[PDB]
Amino acid sequence: YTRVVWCAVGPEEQKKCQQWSQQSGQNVTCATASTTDDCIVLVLKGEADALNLDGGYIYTAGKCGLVPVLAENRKSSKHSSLDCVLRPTEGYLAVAVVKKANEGLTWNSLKDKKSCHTAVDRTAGWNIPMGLIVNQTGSCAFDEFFSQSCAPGADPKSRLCALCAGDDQGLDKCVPNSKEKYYGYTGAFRCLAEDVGDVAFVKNDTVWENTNGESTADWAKNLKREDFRLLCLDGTRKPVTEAQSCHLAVAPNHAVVSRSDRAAHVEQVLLHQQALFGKNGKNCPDKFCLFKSETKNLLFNDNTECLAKLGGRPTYEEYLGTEYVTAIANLKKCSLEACAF
Ligand SMILES: *[C@@H]1O[C@H](CO)[C@@H](O[C@@H]2O[C@H](CO)[C@@H](O)[C@H](O)[C@H]2NC(C)=O)[C@H](O)[C@H]1NC(C)=O
Ligand SMILES: *[C@@H]1O[C@H](CO)[C@@H](O[C@@H]2O[C@H](CO)[C@@H](O)[C@H](O)[C@H]2NC(C)=O)[C@H](O)[C@H]1NC(C)=O
Ligand SMILES: *[C@@H]1O[C@H](CO)[C@@H](O)[C@H](O)[C@H]1NC(C)=O
Ligand SMILES: O=C(O)c1cccnc1
Ligand SMILES: [Fe+3]
Ligand SMILES: [Zn+2]
Ligand SMILES: [Zn+2]
Repeated sequence: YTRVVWCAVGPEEQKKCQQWSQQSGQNVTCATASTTDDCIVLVLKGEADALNLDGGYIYTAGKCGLVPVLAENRKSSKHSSLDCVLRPTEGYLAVAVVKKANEGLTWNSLKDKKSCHTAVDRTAGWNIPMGLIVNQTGSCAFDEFFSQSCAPGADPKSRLCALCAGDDQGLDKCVPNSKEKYYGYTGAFRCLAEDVGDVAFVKNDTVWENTNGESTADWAKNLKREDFRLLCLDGTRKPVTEAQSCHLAVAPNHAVVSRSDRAAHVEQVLLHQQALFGKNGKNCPDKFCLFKSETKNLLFNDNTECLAKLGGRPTYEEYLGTEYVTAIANLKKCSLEACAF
């Protein structure tokens, strides 16, 4: 009733969800699925209520009638006066990252190189870079641009999955969930940090969070920021300190979605859950922290300060913006208005 069913994607989000379920005294329970698309289907069936999504899936969900409820809000130096829950969202920077030692690699010489993407259909990892590449080449053959890639969610037998590693045992190669070693923001950056790929399409925050001792994870321990470079659209290469002038786009924040008819209820519960397990929540450091999972971004990104109210009660189109929606529509015509399920 005043109980919310959260949809976890894959085994590790299920485990985190179970812990949250427990700490909340079953005010939140869990449903699990193998992909984000399957979780979207559970919400449409009404077998789950909500999940936090990247812009690209918000577009998929919105076509099926799901609505944005609350958005991830990370720290800012502006609007700082305002409380986090009421502060507008800023969006994140979609960037292309390479190793400095890979000299002479620029945006213009990416053809036939190796790439690392968060997952097919995601904003920074797929939609922005591939929409840009389709536009620039006048061709929908994006499956042929890079020699090899790790792009979770593509055909395991295709070259877009050739660089993906699967789990500890080699199983689940290219699945779009955290079982795949190179999945998500962190996995895609690891793919580049390990020299599996020549380039990684992540967001600006990911580089900072997994370099200069910020991570402590074995593959990221010795990663230094000066050993990386951002690729700008003008054919240039800049330090990772210069993302405000060298990004592929600014992305709408990840946001919680639910069926429109369940939105008010999901919103109410979430604001209380975060009062309890949020950044300075009553129980977070001590019993459980919703926005922590050791650099793994499970359920929510680890850099989330809070989930923010939206204001202007936006539809999913208003939320994503006409810029981003037209870019997705244009790219999606390579792979006609309806819910994809
Ligand atoms: C790819 O090219 C298309 C087509 O020019 C670009 O998309 C359009 O986007 C602008 C800005 O939103 C709109 O004014 C046009 O209406 C859109 N054109 C079409 C065909 O819909 C698209 O933005 C470019 N993609 C990228 C990543 O820059
Ligand atoms: C890109 O990401 C990094 C990490 O989120 C941002 O760097 C932080 O900048 C904020 C100020 O906006 C500081 O409070 C943090 O201490 C910085 N993080 C670290 C670990 O150094 C950076 O601002 C972002 N760059 C751009 C252009 O948005
Ligand atoms: C569960 O929900 C009820 C009603 O809002 C509230 O009184 C209680 O504090 C919540 N318990 C937890 C642990 O979230
Ligand atoms: O359509 C919108 O709401 C929009 C478009 C571009 C930038 N910001 C918002
Ligand atoms: Fe994202
Ligand atoms: Zn810009
Ligand atoms: Zn509106």
